[PDB]
Amino acid sequence: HHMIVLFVDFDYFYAQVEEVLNPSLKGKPVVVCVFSGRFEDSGAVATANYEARKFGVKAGIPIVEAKKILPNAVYLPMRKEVYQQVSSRIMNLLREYSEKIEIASIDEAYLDISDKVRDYREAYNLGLEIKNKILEKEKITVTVGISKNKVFAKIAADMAKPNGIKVIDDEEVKRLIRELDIADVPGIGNITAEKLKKLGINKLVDTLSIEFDKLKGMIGEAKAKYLISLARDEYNEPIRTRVRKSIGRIVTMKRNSRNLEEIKPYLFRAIEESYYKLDKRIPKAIHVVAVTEDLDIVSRGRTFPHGISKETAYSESVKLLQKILEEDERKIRRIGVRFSKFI
DNA sequence: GGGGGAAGGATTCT
DNA sequence: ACGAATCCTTCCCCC
Ligand SMILES: Nc1nc2c(ncn2[C@H]2C[C@H](O)[C@@H](COP(=O)(O)OP(=O)(O)OP(=O)(O)O)O2)c(=O)[nH]1
Ligand SMILES: [Ca+2]
Ligand SMILES: [Ca+2]
Ligand SMILES: [Ca+2]
Ligand SMILES: [Ca+2]
Repeated sequence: HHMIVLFVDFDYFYAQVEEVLNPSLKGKPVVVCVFSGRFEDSGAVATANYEARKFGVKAGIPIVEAKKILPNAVYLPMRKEVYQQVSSRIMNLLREYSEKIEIASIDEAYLDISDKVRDYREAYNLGLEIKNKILEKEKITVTVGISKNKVFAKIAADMAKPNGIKVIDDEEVKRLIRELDIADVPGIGNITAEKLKKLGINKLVDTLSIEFDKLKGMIGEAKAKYLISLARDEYNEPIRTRVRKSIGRIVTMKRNSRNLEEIKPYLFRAIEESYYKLDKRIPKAIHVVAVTEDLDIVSRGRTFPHGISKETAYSESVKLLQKILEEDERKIRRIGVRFSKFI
């Protein structure tokens, strides 16, 4: 009659993996950190388990502030490659439940189980079978969301987290479209949430009382059509494979700088790691990205009529870096590169 | 008018 | 006080 989407989101992923790899951590507050090297505990928290998030320690806060709060918790350096491989294996399993699987991030995917189930009961049961299987195979708990479309599947999981499973039937979808704060709609951050308030829109439904063109004028057409769809209970994007369209590395310097020679080593380090990661991929475009001292972001790039060799990336990146320092007077704090337009 | 594409910045999100 | 997709606006070349 319509689509049946099942969304899967692993719980406090990075930290749970640290637990799996060292179960003696369970029960204790675990904090996976991103150490910037600027000083002792400079950096931010990538994520934390619930035992630590109930005290305010979470993704985003400085490491120093988290220690102010939980001086005795366990602080571990982020090990991105490890969580990715654990993630891949879990994605492979889900893959065994549908052909139409959309891997949205390192720890979440949507499955189109439209022709694997009939009605939500079976759907609900396919959920447990999945949770139970990932738990057994990898000992990772995950939350499951099930609804008529990706957006509501996602919302379903946010509401059941953690270690939960939830269904939002078409009847209930019609309540959310009236009761759900527009801000909690995926893809609607602070900037959009506030533009929406100023226009009197606090709930999805409200997007129906406003003139379309005004919406578009205030938050863009893409975002306007998006909200109106969900609002008209007509949203139906299909689950679909998504391949990486960009690869890059950005690093924080020990000190902010404008001296080309102090910045080069970091930039070159970024290019190295990036190329290593490109694997058998050849980019036609390169961008140099810089985070200025006032945590602002400037970038300069160029697209070549052919692929980019490492030597070409080294040379071109230095020129783009020079463009930045020239057109922007602020000191540079973070420097990096991003490659795209793969051949 | 429109199409096509490329830069650079804005937003979001995990 | 730390990697990546989508979208918006402007600028440009041109039939
Ligand atoms: N470096 C960095 N990584 C993040 C950040 N937020 C999330 N991540 C990465 C590592 C986290 O383990 C993974 C988390 O995905 P989610 O934020 O959706 O949930 P998490 O797994 O954090 O726990 P949860 O979904 O809230 O139960 O994504 C962030 O702000 N900075
Ligand atoms: Ca998660
Ligand atoms: Ca997630
Ligand atoms: Ca939000
Ligand atoms: Ca998130």
